[PDB]
Amino acid sequence: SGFRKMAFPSGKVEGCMVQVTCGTTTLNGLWLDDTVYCPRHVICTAEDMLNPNYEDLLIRKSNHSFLVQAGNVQLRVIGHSMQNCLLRLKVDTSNPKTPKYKFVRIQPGQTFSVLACYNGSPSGVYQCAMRPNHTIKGSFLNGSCGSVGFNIDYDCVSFCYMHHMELPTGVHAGTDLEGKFYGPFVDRQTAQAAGTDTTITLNVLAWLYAAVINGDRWFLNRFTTTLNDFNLVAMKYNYEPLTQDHVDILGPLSAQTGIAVLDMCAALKELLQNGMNGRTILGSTILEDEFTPFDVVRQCS
Amino acid sequence: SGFRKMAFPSGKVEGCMVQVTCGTTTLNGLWLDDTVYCPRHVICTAEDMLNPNYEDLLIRKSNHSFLVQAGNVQLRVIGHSMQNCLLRLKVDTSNPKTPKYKFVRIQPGQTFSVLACYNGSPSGVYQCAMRPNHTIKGSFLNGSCGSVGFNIDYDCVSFCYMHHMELPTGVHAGTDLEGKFYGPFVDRQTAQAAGTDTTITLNVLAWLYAAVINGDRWFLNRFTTTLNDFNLVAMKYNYEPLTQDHVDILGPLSAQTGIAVLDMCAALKELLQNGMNGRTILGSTILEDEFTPFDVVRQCSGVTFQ
Repeated sequence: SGFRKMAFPSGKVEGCMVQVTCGTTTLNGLWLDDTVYCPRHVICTAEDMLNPNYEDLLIRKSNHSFLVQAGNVQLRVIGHSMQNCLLRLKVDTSNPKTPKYKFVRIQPGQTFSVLACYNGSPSGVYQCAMRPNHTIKGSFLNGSCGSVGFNIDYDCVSFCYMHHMELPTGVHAGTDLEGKFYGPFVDRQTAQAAGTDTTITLNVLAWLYAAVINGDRWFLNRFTTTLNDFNLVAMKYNYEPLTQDHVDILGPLSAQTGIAVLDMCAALKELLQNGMNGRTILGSTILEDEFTPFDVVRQCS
Repeated sequence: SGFRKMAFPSGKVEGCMVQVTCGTTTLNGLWLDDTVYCPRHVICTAEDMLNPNYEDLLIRKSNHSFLVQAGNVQLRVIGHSMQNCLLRLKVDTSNPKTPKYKFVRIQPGQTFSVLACYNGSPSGVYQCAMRPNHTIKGSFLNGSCGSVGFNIDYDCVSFCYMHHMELPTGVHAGTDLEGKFYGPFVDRQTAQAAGTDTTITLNVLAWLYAAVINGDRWFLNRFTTTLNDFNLVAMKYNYEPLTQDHVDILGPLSAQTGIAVLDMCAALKELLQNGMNGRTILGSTILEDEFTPFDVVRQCSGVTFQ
């Protein structure tokens, strides 16, 4: 019983974190086998970032200008190359703490854990979701760049995010582990801005099933609705439209609570139009959307 | 930027989690050097927890009856004893992943990270607080017993909680690592229930200071209050009485922001009596109470771990 914003255990990732320094700029790198991955803008100064040319900058660097450090110990860089917005550094020794891993690109609406680091040292872990506009609402002070986001399935770490930038509104932007940005952002100081965000409807519905599972059910009602009718209301409140695929995905939770998906949709429709009237659900006075259906099933069953 | 509730990196604790089994009863244990700690009620298999004389069952149990598992490896139990509500198992191997650690008993209101575990394997990590009524609002399923709560200071792991049980309201009760329960609770089948709880005033104030530190300061006003007048109001909203000791604890955040504690109390008084008017504080619609003053300093000034 109970329900918490829960992160994956971060141990397997902790053992891969390192420090990468170029002149006066230091950030975090990810050390897997004999390769260290970090954001390429490690080779920039605060002034280089106005309009950097990374090809220009990188050619003026040698293996020797990169200072990589695992805790106290320096690692010898014997190769370097760029892969999109990532720098790859080869080191002359392999990380024995390297876990079973893959690099995955996630979709908006999906969640993952972040291991915030500074100077190659793990500081904290938290769970978040990839907003529909491709930003993350993160907790990232300066020097956190290079920190990674991940999921764990069985004994395998799926890396899905590396932190690169903070945007004018205070939200965060980054890449997958191939250096490709989520969203239309770039690694330079531009007036770039995130699109208007939306509420992840599928996740809200999952969260309401979690509430019902934990005994919170005042918001339920006798009505049912059609998908079309629900979408017309949801979209008026800046909620993502719901699809049949998304209804199908809520199936197990529906079965577990014996509340039909379209009945739960009718409940949400009423909450949207009426408000909560000070009341709370699972302790919150607003509808939460950073839990996926699988997250709910995992925690509640 | 951005502000979020964060757990400590759990790696150093993951390396200490094992599986402890007696008969059909399996739960989690904490493996430090050559000792494994787990809830004593693991010997109840699948025995009614009505009125068991743990002493007796324990005197009857053999070393070979405990199945301890660390990964694919079965640890050989070579000794066993009881320490209050905990079982201590001596094994033939000192845990190679033992970090620097200490056992501490925490105060109500204090926060910690919990590594939820099942069958000895870590499944998830979250941050929570010891409620004033001596329970935690955790997230636990069956088989989570033995999961631990902890803080990390530099390179030292301070273990402060081991999970024992769930109460009728869905909240949770457990012990420190000496095996002494938080609250009046016991590890047997009884009519025990959580008492009425309160909002951790010290933490809300710390959180308001965090907001200001982060440039979120709309709720500040130009008035002040006495401690007594603050308590008269706040206690009507089910807040814990604030003491002079709490006021002093907030001192460093008061100094950093230049806002006297009683001045911040007046803003909170105004927030309680008037609501927020749909506005947010640190992106939150409710007054957060699971961040301590030290949590705020740590996250805003610094801070990493070895």
